[PDB]
Amino acid sequence: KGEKDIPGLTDTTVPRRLGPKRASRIRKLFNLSKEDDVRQYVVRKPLNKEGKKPRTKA
RNA sequence: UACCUGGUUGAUCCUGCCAGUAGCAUAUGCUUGUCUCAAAGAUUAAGCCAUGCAUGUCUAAGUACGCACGGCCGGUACAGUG
Repeated sequence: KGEKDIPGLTDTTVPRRLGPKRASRIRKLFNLSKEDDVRQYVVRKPLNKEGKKPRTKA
């Protein structure tokens, strides 16, 4: 990147969906030791659609 | 059912072939009411091919973060069907 902002590209940011799934890749992104529960730090997709209940998928 | 019969001469006896006769298989003609099985683009061109179909596959048990549905309970790693 230079110094300006191109309006079609740079100013937005994407939610990079689908976090890590293998239990070693969780600890590489969150820096857990052995005694930390990996399932404490799992990413949950904030799922939402009209006409339906708010659901959360992991 | 281990079979013969007409044809050479004025007449005869033979050699001998032609012709008939009976199946069986391919075609074909004329005809064809019922009923049971049944072959069927081999022969000529292993010639040429429109179109469509003829090879796919998930259990409890390889991989599910598709809400595509719905379901507890909403900090519940993953309910489930898929």
